[PDB]
Amino acid sequence: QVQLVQSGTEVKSPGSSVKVSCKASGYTFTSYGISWVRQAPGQGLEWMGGIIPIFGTANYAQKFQGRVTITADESTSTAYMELSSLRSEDTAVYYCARAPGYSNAYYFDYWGQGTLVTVSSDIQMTQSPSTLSASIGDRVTITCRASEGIYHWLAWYQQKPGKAPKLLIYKASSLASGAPSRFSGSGSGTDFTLTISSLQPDDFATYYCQQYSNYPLTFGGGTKLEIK
Repeated sequence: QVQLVQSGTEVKSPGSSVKVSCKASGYTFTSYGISWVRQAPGQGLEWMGGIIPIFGTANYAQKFQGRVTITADESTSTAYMELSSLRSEDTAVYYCARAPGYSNAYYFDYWGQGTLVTVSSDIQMTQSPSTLSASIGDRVTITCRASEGIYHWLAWYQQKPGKAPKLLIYKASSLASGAPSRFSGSGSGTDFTLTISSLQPDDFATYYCQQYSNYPLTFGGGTKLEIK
């Protein structure tokens, strides 16, 4: 009964600013963090930053050069993301997500529905294959490779078209609450794999890996799993 309800679509002109809200319910707000991740074709999933409200500590991706401000109101269980001097390339779907930890360097167990915002050195994560066709009942294995050692600080997500990502695996091999047991994660260091035993019809989706070893938090390009 954890919910993250985001505000509506934002239609913007370049140079302007946008403030997005994320209303949380069903849990103790101060016990967790709220992060922001945007998604657009071409850049894929990109981390903006996060806030740990109880500590009032915020971390942002350096790329944004201070243009992003993340705040939180514990009185109303609401987090905000403000993005200044808007560019054409900031056009994306912006998600808020719960970081079930005490740090902004984490994985996200619950995601909001997303907010469309229209305008007008790091650890590289490489996923393979990019697309995969398979049949119901098959064993499928997906790879993720980090440009440097990340120990076991890797998470896997499932994303259905136009929906919020869903956490499947964290700590490289731990199964997320409510994720099907046919999903398993393996790896340590630089090479990781997600395996689905007995592919079900509900498993056709896009799969992403994410490191949370250090900042900036980075994601793979995704593996689209298709039928036949």
